[PDB]
Amino acid sequence: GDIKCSGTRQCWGPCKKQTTCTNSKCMNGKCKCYGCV
Repeated sequence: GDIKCSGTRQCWGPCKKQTTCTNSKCMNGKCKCYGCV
């Protein structure tokens, strides 16, 4: 269920709602949360 986006921040928004760890990379218009490791 990757979140569609363009920039990085755009991903952090929805990425935070799912995982506090906003640290992610928006590639191919897809948001892939890295998660807390």
